[PDB]
Amino acid sequence: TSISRFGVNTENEDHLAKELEDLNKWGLNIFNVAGYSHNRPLTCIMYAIFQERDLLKTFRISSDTFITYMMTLEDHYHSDVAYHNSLHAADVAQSTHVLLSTPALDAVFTDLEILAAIFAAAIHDVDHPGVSNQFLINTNSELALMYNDESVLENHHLAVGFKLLQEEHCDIFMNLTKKQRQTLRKMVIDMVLATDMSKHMSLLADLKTMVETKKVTSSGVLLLDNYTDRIQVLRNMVHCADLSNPTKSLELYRQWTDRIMEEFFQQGDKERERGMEISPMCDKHTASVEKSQVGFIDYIVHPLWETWADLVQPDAQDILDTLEDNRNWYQSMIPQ
Ligand SMILES: CN(C)C(=O)c1cccc(S(=O)(=O)N2CCC[C@H]2C(=O)O[C@@H](Cc2c(Cl)c[n+](O)cc2Cl)c2ccc(OC(F)F)c(OCC3CC3)c2)c1
Ligand SMILES: [Mg+2]
Ligand SMILES: [Zn+2]
Repeated sequence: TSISRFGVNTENEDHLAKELEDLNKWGLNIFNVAGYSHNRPLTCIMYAIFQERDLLKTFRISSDTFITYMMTLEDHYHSDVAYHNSLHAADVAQSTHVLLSTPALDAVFTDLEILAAIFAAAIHDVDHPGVSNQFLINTNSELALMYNDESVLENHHLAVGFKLLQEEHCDIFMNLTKKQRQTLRKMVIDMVLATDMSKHMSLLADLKTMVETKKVTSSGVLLLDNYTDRIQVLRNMVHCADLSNPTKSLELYRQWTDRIMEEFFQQGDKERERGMEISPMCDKHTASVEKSQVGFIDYIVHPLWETWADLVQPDAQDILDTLEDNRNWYQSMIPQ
């Protein structure tokens, strides 16, 4: 009955259960969850999140339909891609789960909005080929042609996550009302489209203008009046979870950095063999891993998370302290 307890099959139930004590914490170790779940971290963590939040009961999803859909989704993440594989998706889903329960956001979101955000996080990189939108554009990929060069992969992650609902015994949304399905689909599209880094500067600028005029209860909880403000917060939340690696404990962050660099270098080798110019950050002969992380934190991660932390103050205090310390550590590790 480990299938009834967990998403999944494992003989080391005690160890998996110990890791999952941290389900609601930023300090969860998703590498260990993967080790104790026969490398099904996405199925295992999603089943745990849905049990924890009572989402199967709320939306009348049988455990069989949910497990079937998650196993199929996880199968459609490529295990030969070094970073954008189901461990990443599992991490983003679990990080989203933690951020939804930030105290400044208590009682703000409906159950449909919670369901939408965790599902968007789970599907947001499905069927990633391990090369960038600009690679696909530069090689005249059918995917780039079909979406007119715009949010190429992100459009494709949506198309695959939604198509898999149509597989036998996979429709996790079968018992939502018609209107609830229409609203969830729109929300999920908005959140997955907001993971395209080409949109980051405009997302952040909007988020800042939102912090400027936020309303807060005594208790310090945010009042988010309308739909438009709620989906703005949710698009940024999923984006923050996608950009969360450098805010994790250093031992986790180092493992994420090893993986994104291996995936970049494998792209650069494909470029080189094709007689193409090698994309920035993808030439293993010239990369400076530690310099590059400091830049990434200074120009992208830290401005995003300081703004997020302003919105949910003081909830993200420890996240910012960890981020700053990891920045200093990587800078200190620049060779010479
Ligand atoms: C193959 N190429 C090189 C590309 O695709 C690429 C080329 C030009 C621009 C961009 S970019 O997306 O505008 N952009 C700018 C900064 C780095 C990167 C970024 O945010 O990347 C995320 C992952 C990511 C990607 Cl790839 C694509 N989208 O859409 C969204 C995301 Cl969320 C990430 C995560 C973790 C990282 O490290 C650690 F924390 F593990 C990490 O470190 C990167 C190394 C260089 C320091 C990077 C990507
Ligand atoms: Mg992506
Ligand atoms: Zn991602």
